[PDB]
Amino acid sequence: FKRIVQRIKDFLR
Repeated sequence: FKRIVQRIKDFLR
């Protein structure tokens, strides 16, 4: 969940 969530933060930021 931390790995997939990492990509999201990279998407917005």
